[PDB]
Amino acid sequence: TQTFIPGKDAALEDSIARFQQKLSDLGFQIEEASWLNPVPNVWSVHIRDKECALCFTNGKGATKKAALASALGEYFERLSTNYFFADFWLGETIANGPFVHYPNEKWFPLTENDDVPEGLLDDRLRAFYDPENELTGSMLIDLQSGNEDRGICGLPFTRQSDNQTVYIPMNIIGNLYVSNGMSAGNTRNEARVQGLSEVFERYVKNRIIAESISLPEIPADVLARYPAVVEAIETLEAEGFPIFAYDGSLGGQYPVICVVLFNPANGTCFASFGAHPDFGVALERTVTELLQGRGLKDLDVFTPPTFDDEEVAEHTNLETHFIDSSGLISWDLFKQDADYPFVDWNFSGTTEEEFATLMAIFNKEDKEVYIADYEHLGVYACRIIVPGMSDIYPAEDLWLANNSMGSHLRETILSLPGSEWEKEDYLNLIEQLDEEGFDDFTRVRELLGLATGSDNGWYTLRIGELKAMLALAGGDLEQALVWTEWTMEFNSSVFSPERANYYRCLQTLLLLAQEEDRQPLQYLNAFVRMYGADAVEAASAAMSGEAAFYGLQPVDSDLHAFAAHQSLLKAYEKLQRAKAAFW
Amino acid sequence: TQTFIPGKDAALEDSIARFQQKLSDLGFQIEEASWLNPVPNVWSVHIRDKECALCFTNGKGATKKAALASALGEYFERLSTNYFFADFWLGETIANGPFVHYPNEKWFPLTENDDVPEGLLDDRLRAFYDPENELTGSMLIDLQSGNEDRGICGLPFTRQSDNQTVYIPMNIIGNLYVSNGMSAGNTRNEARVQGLSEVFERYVKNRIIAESISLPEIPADVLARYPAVVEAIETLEAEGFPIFAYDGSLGGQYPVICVVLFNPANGTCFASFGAHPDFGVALERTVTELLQGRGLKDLDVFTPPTFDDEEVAEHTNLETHFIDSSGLISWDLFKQDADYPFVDWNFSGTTEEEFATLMAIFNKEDKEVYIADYEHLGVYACRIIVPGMSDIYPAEDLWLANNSMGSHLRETILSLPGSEWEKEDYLNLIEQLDEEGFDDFTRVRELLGLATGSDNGWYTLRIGELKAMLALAGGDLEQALVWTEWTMEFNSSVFSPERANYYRCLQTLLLLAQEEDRQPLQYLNAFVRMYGADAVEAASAAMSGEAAFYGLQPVDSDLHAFAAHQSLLKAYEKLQRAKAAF
Ligand SMILES: Nc1ncnc2c1ncn2[C@@H]1O[C@H](COP(=O)(O)O)[C@@H](O)[C@H]1O
Ligand SMILES: Nc1ncnc2c1ncn2[C@@H]1O[C@H](COP(=O)(O)O)[C@@H](O)[C@H]1O
Ligand SMILES: [Mg+2]
Ligand SMILES: [Mg+2]
Ligand SMILES: [Mg+2]
Ligand SMILES: [Mg+2]
Ligand SMILES: [Mg+2]
Ligand SMILES: [Mg+2]
Repeated sequence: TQTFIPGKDAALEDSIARFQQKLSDLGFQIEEASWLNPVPNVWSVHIRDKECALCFTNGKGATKKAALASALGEYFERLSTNYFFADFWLGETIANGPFVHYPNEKWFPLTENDDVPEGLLDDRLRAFYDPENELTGSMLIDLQSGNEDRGICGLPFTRQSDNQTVYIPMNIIGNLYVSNGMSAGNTRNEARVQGLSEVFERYVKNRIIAESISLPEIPADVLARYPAVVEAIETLEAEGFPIFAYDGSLGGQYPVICVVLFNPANGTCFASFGAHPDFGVALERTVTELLQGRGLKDLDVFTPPTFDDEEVAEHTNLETHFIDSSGLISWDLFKQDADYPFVDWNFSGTTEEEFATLMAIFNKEDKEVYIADYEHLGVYACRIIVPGMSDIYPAEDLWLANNSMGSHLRETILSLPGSEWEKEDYLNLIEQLDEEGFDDFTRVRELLGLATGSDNGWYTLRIGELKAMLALAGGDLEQALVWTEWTMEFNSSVFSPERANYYRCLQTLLLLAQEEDRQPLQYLNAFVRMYGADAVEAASAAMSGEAAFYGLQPVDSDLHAFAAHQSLLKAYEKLQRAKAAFW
Repeated sequence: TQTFIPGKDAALEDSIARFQQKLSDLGFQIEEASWLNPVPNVWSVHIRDKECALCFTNGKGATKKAALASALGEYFERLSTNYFFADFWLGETIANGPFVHYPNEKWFPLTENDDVPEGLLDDRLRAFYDPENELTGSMLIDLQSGNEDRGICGLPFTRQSDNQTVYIPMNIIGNLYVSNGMSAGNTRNEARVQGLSEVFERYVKNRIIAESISLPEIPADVLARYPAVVEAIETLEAEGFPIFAYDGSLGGQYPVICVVLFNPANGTCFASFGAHPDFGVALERTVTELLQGRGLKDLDVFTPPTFDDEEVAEHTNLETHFIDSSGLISWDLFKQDADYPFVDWNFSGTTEEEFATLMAIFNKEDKEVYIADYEHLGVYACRIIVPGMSDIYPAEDLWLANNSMGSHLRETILSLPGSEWEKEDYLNLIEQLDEEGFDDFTRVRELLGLATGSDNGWYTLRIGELKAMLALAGGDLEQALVWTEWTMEFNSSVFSPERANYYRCLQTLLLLAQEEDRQPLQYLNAFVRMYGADAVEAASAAMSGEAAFYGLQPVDSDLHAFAAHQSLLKAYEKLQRAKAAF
């Protein structure tokens, strides 16, 4: 059986078999973990690496096959772009090895005035990321390596207008574009059309949301051309979820559809977006995205619409929409009168024509397009950057919210368990954290790029809690109390029972230490009965300054102490081998 | 079969059969709803009136029979004292009828200077409740009648020192003593001993908690005398709950035990208290109270101990402990060194001797004891007041937290649905509520004494929400918005889905009304698809001022609009008949 769906350059069954066989060849054991089919003609599936819990993707589509091909395609997309590893430091060995990201990557050493080395970027890119000329080189060290001595790692992208290779720092790519504009496919142009369409989806989505645009409805006689989608919608409506199907082309300019679901049970809406040169493919994607990974009982996590236009335009609201679509939407979307008339648009053709048709729209926007091609995993994948259209985070984040900002503290923080510094050093580090302006809520593991696993204290450790630990090690019991209370107020819910119990104990002991007229020995039996001897022992050891870093095991520079991180590195090595062999 | 337990003047099976037969004779159909036996020698049971959801009690004891006799006894205690009705207005007919509470009640009309009429209370009681002489008569109108014209309803109690009848206003009783010191029993003295012991329990409990007293442990060789209790405690400890068994006699003065449970899973404690002249009976009650209505998975609702002395002593903390025992306990309770030595105390004997022994302790405290006797339901019951010992709430509450404080607004508020006042009258009522200083969080149904039932908007209506409704009826859409947001912030969780939906709709419309550059008709179709046509219609009708009191049905003066309240009155009429006949 061979099923050819609109817009794909191969049959579903062929894609599936091919992708499955290649994953296996590369040494990946991928399992399908759960399947959903919540309404007619809407499927989703979750797939994951049996040997690495951090690596998974999700599929979506109008049939079970289409969803599986989608999951597997996304798997190749994320593998090819190293995206599963993007939020992690990959250790000292990988950092100093032949190549960190790709064999054709280029390292640009830091300059003495700490300017951005000349061979990176190009003029338009410099003007777009750094209109102030305030970028330094040392801010652009990639999270994965953390290797300041080796310098700024740049990845090669082909500038489409003149076919020139341009090196864009991993740091800029990782922070500003994340997973937007990546793609994999049966062919080069199928993949590229999907990636370019994704750029349109998110860019136009952001305009629609941020500008509180009222969109025009897709007339019923147009929807009737796509009965599989009409069935899905009718079912949703029968199940108590009103659906609004909108043309998001903004007057026929962009190949974008918007579909909005209401949940009357809680007064909320959920706006989904999709793009493709073919109107029906775009419409379908939008609906299948809506329900991805959601049954009809999982539609309860969204937000009511609002009249507050400023809050809807806030870039953080657009970021939230990217992360989980639970951002704010203006009531103006659902106005009777649309700000653009409906257009029954069509940009469809062969995958070759579609690529040229979409590039013509970027050319007309006067927006340069940069494409990196990847074929080292035996499937075509790409990553497309369009500065000023495909960005997910604003360029100011390179200064304000850079994911490699805490690299320079990694070695120090990982050395704390078993450290034997002078008290003042521990207290000084508290001040350094404050002066460097880290949010107390930041997860240390995210700040340092650690796949800690779930069964130790690093998993849940936030800056605030670290400050508690440093206060204890440093002998400042008043600061210890402040940050121990903070810790419990904002984390007790996610601690294991053992760790929560330790913290109740420790807090009780710290409160007692502030009771000048009370004798600790009078309470000891009661403390032992409430908290257990072990916790009373550990907590007292923390208060003496002897073992303040409770539940934090020592961590080496290749993260051997974290089984989860080891599983991540083993997954990476599979990719490293593939890269070495392809280049 | 006949089972006699320590301290009771009749066999469990005799009490059970007797109490069951009498309830049936009086017209009450009582069912046993749920039974628990969470550890050995600890039982509890919940019983309720099949025809009135608001009437139920709970039993506890060391055996199933003992727990059933306890439930039924408590049933007679609460029926005899009218306590099931204590938080409700009983309507116009009852208010104006031959008698509201008892045939031997006395009504004292209000005076011209609004002093407290002379025949009420006695000199000591006046000095205790009103040391500054600031009590007025009009503040002592009983919640049940609300009948200011008829005056202050006083109930007769017998002062024990000289056997004189003294009339204590229902209002003072209801606000300050609640259910503390009531009792029923197989005999007059068995009941009275239980009631006096309860006064000791709660008075000593409050001292122990409020003063952060470290109590002494009951030595193991004493506990061994009561193996049924020891088995219960060992089981609890094996199940992961450390138990502290303390002597709470404060140096042998009072017949009180304290038992504390720790829940290490939570870091919390739960202190229980119990009293009786027999040390073993007191100990057992304390443990059986601990687990009443709780399985081993229901020990998760308590609070950690604290070092904050002031917060523990706060009277609101002691009130909380009375209401659900979830108040704060000082860590000092669990200190190694006790503030009193253990005393292996014993005040036991016959119920007659026990009554005299306990009265001797009150005589020594120089605390007068007042006792009302009730036998109109065919079972002896009593209610005992010991001013300065049995009080649950402080006398200042007669001024600051009086449960009849909102009676004068009842007629007005109940008339609001379907009312057709001028806008300004609605807004004026908002100001009146503010100026009278009612908390926005107060439930209107509690303020007015309404058994609303759970299926209408009166059930969940708080002052803040009433202000939203008045703002709408009065045409003030800015105030309407403020209080509509307050309403959802603090009540949406307990609204029915239909009511919550109505409030999301209304709030959306009130926000839209503040948007000067937006046209409402542009959003209508979206509003109908989100909220339904009915809610859009009801919310707009509220915003026009035409039907602002959404989900509040009109209420007549006999509360016919509330089925639940009708079921309450029918239960009360069964008691009225019994009273008249006795
Ligand atoms: N039938 C297919 N054959 C090959 N690749 C696919 C197919 N469907 C989706 N993909 C790729 O899988 C990823 C996720 O697909 P989607 O879930 O449709 O956004 C993207 O890289 C797609 O371009
Ligand atoms: N056999 C009995 N057992 C327990 N309580 C009884 C009995 N006969 C009457 N009572 C009364 O039952 C009510 C509640 O009992 P308790 O649950 O022990 O506090 C109190 O008013 C007791 O005085
Ligand atoms: Mg996807
Ligand atoms: Mg994608
Ligand atoms: Mg519209
Ligand atoms: Mg009870
Ligand atoms: Mg009682
Ligand atoms: Mg003690």
